[PDB]
Amino acid sequence: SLTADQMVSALLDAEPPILYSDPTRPFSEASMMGLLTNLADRELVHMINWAKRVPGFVDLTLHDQVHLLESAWLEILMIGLVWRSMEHPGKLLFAPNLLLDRNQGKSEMVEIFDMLLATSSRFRMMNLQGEEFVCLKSIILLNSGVYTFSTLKSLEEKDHIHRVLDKITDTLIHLMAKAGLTLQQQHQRLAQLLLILSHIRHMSNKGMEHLYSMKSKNVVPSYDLLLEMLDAH
Amino acid sequence: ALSLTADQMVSALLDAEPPILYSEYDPTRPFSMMGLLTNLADRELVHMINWAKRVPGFVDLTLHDQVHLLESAWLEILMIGLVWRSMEHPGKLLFAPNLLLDRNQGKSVEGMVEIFDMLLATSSRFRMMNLQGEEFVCLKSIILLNSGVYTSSTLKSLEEKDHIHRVLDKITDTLIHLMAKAGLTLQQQHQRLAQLLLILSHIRHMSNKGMEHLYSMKSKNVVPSYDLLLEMLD
Ligand SMILES: CC/C(=C(\c1ccc(O)cc1)c1ccc(OCCN(C)C)cc1)c1ccccc1
Ligand SMILES: CC/C(=C(\c1ccc(O)cc1)c1ccc(OCCN(C)C)cc1)c1ccccc1
Repeated sequence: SLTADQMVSALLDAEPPILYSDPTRPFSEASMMGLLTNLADRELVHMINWAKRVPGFVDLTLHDQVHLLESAWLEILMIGLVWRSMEHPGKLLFAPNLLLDRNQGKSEMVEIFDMLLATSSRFRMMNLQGEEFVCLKSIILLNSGVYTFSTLKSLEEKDHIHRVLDKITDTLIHLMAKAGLTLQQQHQRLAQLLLILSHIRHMSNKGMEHLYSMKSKNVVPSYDLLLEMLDAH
Repeated sequence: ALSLTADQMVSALLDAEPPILYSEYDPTRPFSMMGLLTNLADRELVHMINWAKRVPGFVDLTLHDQVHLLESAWLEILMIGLVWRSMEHPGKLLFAPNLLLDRNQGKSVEGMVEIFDMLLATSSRFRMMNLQGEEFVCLKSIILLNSGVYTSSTLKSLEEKDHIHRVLDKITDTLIHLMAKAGLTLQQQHQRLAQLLLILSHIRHMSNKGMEHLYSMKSKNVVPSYDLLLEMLD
């Protein structure tokens, strides 16, 4: 129902803050997973607030909202990381007080590290804009779990998600058209942006693989935990 | 290769299409699932290599970069093919014309039922979208070129990446042309382009789940090595 410009402003308004990591005591590479886990768990609370502010998301059932977040949360964390690392070549800006390069990633993730750095590089080359970024993040939330939900309710939920996804596509095209791009450039850029999302899913899968391999009780946010965070009064 | 028309690009991809293979099993014999699928895939991979070489722009790359792209994309390519020929068979996966299974038949293998349902959902989405053959071959070409392009600073590799992105742009223009030829409005054009490309994210996910299982098997030959792929390409 909203216009493209109304859509962008809504997404920009809903943006989560950049959080910080740790005492200015000596640094050690052993505590790296500790720092990143603490940060992530903290961001995830804010991500829930952001999601409820993505247009169309709260129109879904509580169950489907959880399913979408369950599928997308690490992808969302990762595109956020890649975004704030964009203007810091060769480094990943996990937090403003936690900026690491390749060699420091070797602490058992250097594979994922290199993949994130390459995505940052790609964003840099494409001159990715903030307005485009918030659209892509919204798309990840809506798309990542939409294929893994019969009932009439489900069919209506799926149709709604696809209609919102169509709206974000229109918004992306409008941003490019505002920027002065030709129709050919618009289509080509849209495609370039969406193809990156495949790589972000890949990195998320690799990351989730490690998280499950840790064999710890809450390393992956449970359905029940996500439900409680979403199901607010 | 970067000078073809949209129609020339399409006819090139359609002519390059690999054949549908059959499962190897005695049909007179009683009703091994992983054994059947592994044999099918291995035979399919040989034809996939011939196909890759006829994708415009691919052979312009170094043999090293060709192997890397195929390394990243081969199971994705097998899966989108599986989804495509399963499209007109709701609730079933058509692994081969003599091997059509439903939901409960994937339970024979650990974790397969998860993948099974994800594949069925993709075929359903394809059917809903009324995906066209010409669109399909474009999507499969995109998978080949895009999946490995993010995994360099050497002048040559900068040239290689540049080339891959120019080819991907050409396929994008081709997709748009197909849709414009079918009378879609500009809005419906870019909306459909987005819908199709977003499905490729789910296909990556399914490949990753599948790769996790193949690796979980402690077999030396199950995952095709760089050398094996280089032998086949070169
Ligand atoms: C790439 C960094 C990422 C972490 C991360 C990414 C982005 C960001 O903004 C913050 C952190 C990461 C690490 C741990 C983690 O699991 C903790 C989750 N809770 C839910 C138990 C999540 C992300 C990571 C994921 C898997 C393995 C190693 C590292
Ligand atoms: C989803 C079916 C797929 C098989 C398949 C995919 C596409 C196709 O057209 C036909 C069958 C499959 C299974 C194993 C496999 O690896 C074999 C090892 N070779 C590659 C050395 C490839 C495909 C599969 C992948 C992982 C585990 C179980 C099944």
